[PDB]
Amino acid sequence: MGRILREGAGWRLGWDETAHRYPGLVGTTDWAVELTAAEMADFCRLVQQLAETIAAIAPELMPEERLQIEAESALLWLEAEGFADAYELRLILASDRRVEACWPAAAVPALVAATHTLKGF
Amino acid sequence: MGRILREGAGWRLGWDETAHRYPGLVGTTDWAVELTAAEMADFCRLVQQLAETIAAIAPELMPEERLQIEAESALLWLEAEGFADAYELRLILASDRRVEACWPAAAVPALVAATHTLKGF
Repeated sequence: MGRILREGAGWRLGWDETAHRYPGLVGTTDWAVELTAAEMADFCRLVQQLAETIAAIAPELMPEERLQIEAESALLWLEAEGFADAYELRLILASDRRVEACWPAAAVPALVAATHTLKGF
Repeated sequence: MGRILREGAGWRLGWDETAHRYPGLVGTTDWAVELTAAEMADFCRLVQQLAETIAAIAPELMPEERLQIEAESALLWLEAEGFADAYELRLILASDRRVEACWPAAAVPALVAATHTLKGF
């Protein structure tokens, strides 16, 4: 898997095999942050894990509580917050230059789908 | 100047003297990125430079062209785009983990004012 930039309404996911240290990229339309291979692997794994936990929640016309689920590794921390049919995703990187990121509910499903298009790792 | 976090509607600016490598912070309400001292010094200087160029433009009820001005150093690149009374600010860091950032026009004046409250450098 060579050099792909994916993008949509409010999100970006990129990968460059040739990059010596920072081959990954995640972002909204307006912000973006570079990631190491280890972090991009973790980003996908944990984003997909959270999405799947949430999708496994039985549906409800109007749930009483907002959901707040988190998954983390040594390299990053992720949090879903909102409702099963509309939740935000927050990211905080642990290493080197730290960055805090956030995707509105509107953008999340396309981003999650985008992470499956990195079929290596 | 010790440990200050400033924040307002759509922006954050922070400084921690005690931090060994990344004492600076700039962000919107939802995204944030850490900066080295050299980069925070550059961020302020260049943001204030752009703001002042723009404020020195004679006013017009409805200008024919959108403005696009940039200032850069070895460490970062900044760009104002829009109109003198309402312009966006974009940032791209050059070193280490690179980050692309952007502040909507609404947030810019308070952020610019915030950079003057780092009266050392």
